[PDB]
Amino acid sequence: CPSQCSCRGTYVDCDSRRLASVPAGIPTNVQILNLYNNQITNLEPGVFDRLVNLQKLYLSGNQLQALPVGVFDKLSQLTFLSLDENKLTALPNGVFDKLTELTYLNLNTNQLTALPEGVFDRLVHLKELLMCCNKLTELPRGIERLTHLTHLALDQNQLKSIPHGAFDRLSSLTHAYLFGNPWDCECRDIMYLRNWVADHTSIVMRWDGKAVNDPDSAKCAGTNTPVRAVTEASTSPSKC
Ligand SMILES: CC(=O)N[C@@H]1[C@@H](O)[C@H](O[C@@H]2O[C@H](CO)[C@H](O)[C@H](O)[C@H]2O[C@@H]2O[C@@H](C)[C@@H](O)[C@@H](O)[C@@H]2O)[C@@H](CO)O[C@H]1O
Repeated sequence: CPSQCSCRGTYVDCDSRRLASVPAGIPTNVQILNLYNNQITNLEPGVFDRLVNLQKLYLSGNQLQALPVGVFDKLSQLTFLSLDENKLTALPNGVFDKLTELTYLNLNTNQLTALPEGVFDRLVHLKELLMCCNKLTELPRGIERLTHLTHLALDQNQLKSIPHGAFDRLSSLTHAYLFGNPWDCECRDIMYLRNWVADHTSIVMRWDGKAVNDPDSAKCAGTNTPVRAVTEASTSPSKC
């Protein structure tokens, strides 16, 4: 066990300990590594490579701007990965490709403007995908294939519409967060999202410290009228 952390079995608790780097003594038997709420600013190239039994990795609440290429590649058992509340400005190509068992991925509250091509394509088992509070300007391509999703968080980005049909195979969704985006309701491309929200009112959620059902929380930029109240005649294909 690392000097400044506490280990109970295969649980290594390094949370809330003002760590400026990943600590040296992490046991090879670790299954849950909790590094939440520290001041870690980078990961060294092969830091997790020996931690082959990891199931859950909490990197929430740190100061990461980037990740080393291949940093998660040896974590073949990983099911849970949180990277929320860092300041990631990009992800390396293929960063999640080896994480075949992942069911939970949290990228909330970073500085992402775009994701690598096909970044989620290998994550066939994903049930929860959270990427609120970034600077995304379009829906990451490939999300439409993630048919086992129950939770999808896209709130508080810079999204203006959703590509036609993108949510149609996501038939297991129970929680979809869409608020806080500048939806472009003047453009006729908004109509798919309008129709989809209106057809799925019970799963669209806002966040009052917790999930709250509210289909009107997806709102039009400028007017702050509900997206589902948009009429086709109020839109034009020449305003896109
Ligand atoms: C690893 C983990 O559980 N992290 C939690 C975050 O995912 C939570 O963020 C909130 O997540 C929901 C979707 O599940 C939604 O995207 C919320 O908008 C999001 O909250 C945002 O981020 C928070 C830190 C606040 O800034 C909030 O005002 C934002 O709207 C947070 C919720 O506190 O808890 C983490 O533990």
